[PDB]
Amino acid sequence: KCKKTTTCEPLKYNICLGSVLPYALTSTVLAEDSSSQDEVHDKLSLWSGLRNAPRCWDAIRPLLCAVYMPKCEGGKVELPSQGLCQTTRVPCAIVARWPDFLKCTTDYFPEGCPNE
Ligand SMILES: [Zn+2]
Ligand SMILES: [Zn+2]
Ligand SMILES: [Zn+2]
Ligand SMILES: [Zn+2]
Ligand SMILES: [Zn+2]
Repeated sequence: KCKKTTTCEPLKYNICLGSVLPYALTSTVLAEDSSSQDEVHDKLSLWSGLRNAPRCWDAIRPLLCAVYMPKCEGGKVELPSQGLCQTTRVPCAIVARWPDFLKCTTDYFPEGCPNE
């Protein structure tokens, strides 16, 4: 439930929203609005407008990176965790009120995952 089968490809960039990613491979399969790593990069640029809400921005960065530039290894991608979603909901409550995020749905944000 914590991983999804997919084809891994090398990361286009080793930076996500100002963080250095320690892993080398990714997939776009979790980013339902994106059909390539090129599109992912453009969507993340749009998300960066949220930098003007600094408390929400700090919380949401690892969630956006876990969705848009997730770690892929062995033909599997890791999903963003329920715990990460629930924490992000509070500082980003006012902002955006992505219904899956607001509800922290358990198919998209599974419980009991190693990277929580
Ligand atoms: Zn490219
Ligand atoms: Zn921080
Ligand atoms: Zn949990
Ligand atoms: Zn859903
Ligand atoms: Zn729990």
